[PDB]
Amino acid sequence: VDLSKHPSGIVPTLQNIVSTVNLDCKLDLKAIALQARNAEYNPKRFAAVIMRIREPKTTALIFASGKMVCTGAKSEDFSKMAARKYARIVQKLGFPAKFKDFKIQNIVGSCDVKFPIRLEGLAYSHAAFSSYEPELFPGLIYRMKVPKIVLLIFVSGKIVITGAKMRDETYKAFENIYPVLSEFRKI
DNA sequence: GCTATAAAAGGGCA
DNA sequence: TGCCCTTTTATAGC
Repeated sequence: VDLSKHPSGIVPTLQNIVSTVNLDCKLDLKAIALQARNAEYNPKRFAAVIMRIREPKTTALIFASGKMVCTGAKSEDFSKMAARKYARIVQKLGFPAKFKDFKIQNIVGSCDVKFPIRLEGLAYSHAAFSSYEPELFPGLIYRMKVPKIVLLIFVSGKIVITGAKMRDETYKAFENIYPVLSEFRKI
């Protein structure tokens, strides 16, 4: 790992990317669910057609408005690439599908500092950013202000970082928290 | 399973 | 007017 960009020497692994794009045309969801083999639509439950492709492994939520949500990709590039594949399927189904305003909405990453954490102590010292009700959920919820990112910290040293729109925010949030986890290493 | 977290889309309903 | 709901993903205890 480049110790210069990642001083901790640990790089969070990207696990999930959520993006949206505007197909810029109205869609007939019922016609889409009928023609598209790997597409499901239950309006009474959710007003979108749920469609999936194997590569990049992702799930799309396609709306009558032409707007679309892409989930599951492991990278921003994989997410765009997946979103484009769905736009072409929709095009080939007979709709004038474009690719307007593609935007990465959320990036989810995770890593392991490989040492256990004293969550109770970190929670106490960082109370204005922490939420820890172990009887509820075993992880401490750390709502970082700069960058405005949320981290789920576990006793095992495993960390989830979410809410970023740029991978650098994910990286910086982790670099910020790293000395704090060290400060609260369970001995 | 399911507790929790972020985020987007849009229909239903209080 | 505005929350829930659906989907995804890591994490870990119920």
